[PDB]
Amino acid sequence: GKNIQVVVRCRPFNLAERKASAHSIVECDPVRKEVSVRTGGLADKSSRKTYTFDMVFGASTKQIDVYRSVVCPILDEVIMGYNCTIFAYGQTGTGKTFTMEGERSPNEEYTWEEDPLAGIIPRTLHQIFEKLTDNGTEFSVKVSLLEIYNEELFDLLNPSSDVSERLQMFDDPRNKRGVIIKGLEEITVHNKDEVYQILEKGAAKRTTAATLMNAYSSRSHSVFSVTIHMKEELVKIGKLNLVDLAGSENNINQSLLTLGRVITALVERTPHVPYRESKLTRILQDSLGGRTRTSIIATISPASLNLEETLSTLEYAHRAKNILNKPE
Ligand SMILES: CON(C)C(=O)N1N=C(c2cc(F)ccc2F)S[C@@]1(CCCN)c1ccccc1
Ligand SMILES: Nc1ncnc2c1ncn2[C@@H]1O[C@H](COP(=O)(O)OP(=O)(O)O)[C@@H](O)[C@H]1O
Ligand SMILES: [Mg+2]
Repeated sequence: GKNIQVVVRCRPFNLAERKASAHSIVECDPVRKEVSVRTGGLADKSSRKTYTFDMVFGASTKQIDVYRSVVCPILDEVIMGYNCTIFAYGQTGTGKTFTMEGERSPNEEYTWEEDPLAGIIPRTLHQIFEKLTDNGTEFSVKVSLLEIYNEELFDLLNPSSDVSERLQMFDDPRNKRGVIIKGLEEITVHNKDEVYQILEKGAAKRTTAATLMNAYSSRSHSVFSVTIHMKEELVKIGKLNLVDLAGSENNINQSLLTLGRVITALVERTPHVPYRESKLTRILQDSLGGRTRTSIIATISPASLNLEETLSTLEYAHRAKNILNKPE
């Protein structure tokens, strides 16, 4: 009996916004875990909409704070042999990818292990090896990376040199809420020093996919899966899904569209839940009311221009707090 945990992260003003003299309409209070939105513009200076969350990160939050506070507890439950999912949800430009992946600091000032701008994926891989090596247990780590665009499936770590070769998806007859990704390459990570070269190749395939399909970065969903096998004889198996969704400001929007419908259906206790109607909600079905521990990172902008999309994100995120999973 475990509810889905949801956090909110507000980014600082960007440069376009500073030049346009944007006003803030967001107040993020981490102590009381509240986000408050100024909704009345020039007409009603006093009206607000306020939501309470499991945690709230204001503009000044460092990447390392997201990792320590959110990723470590989940990583520990993966090392204990459970299934866990984290996805970033919010409008384009609000920090979904900065949170899940991060950036490299310019001028080559840092190693990739120490860069303060790295996000969840690079820290998770480095720290899995740190925790288990010189910890006394036998383990193998494998990772995969598929992407969803226009309800087609692409393998961004595949040995094939053409990124456009499509994957295919079938119900898993071994697990009642799972899928099989026919064709998906799973690459073994032998140690921490292999982590960066694997990311490099996936980044290169992503760049080429951008030249082939319209608005690729913002209309595709990203699913980075790491699986851990541990032998202590007692052998546990953990799996962690790290998902970066497409922009929530929306043929093409089918997974995003269904995802809301699926959420509304679970929290309204409707009988039939339309998991089957999109590729995304099929992959994530054990993560939306199944037996997987799930956490949502909802990203938003402080600027007045984005009032409607900020409200839309908060309401979707707040409503998903009412969904229960039953992990292992
Ligand atoms: C240019 O060199 N490369 C390959 C990188 O810088 N990275 N590769 C990443 C990555 C790639 C994927 F295909 C899938 C998932 C991922 F997380 S993470 C990232 C940043 C990527 C841009 N957001 C990074 C690592 C370490 C410190 C700071 C940033
Ligand atoms: N939390 C943050 N702190 C500082 N800068 C951020 C933050 N989140 C996003 N940004 C900046 O905003 C830009 C867009 O963020 P990104 O993650 O690419 O958006 P999306 O939500 O579309 O993936 C990036 O260039 C990044 O530098
Ligand atoms: Mg993006």
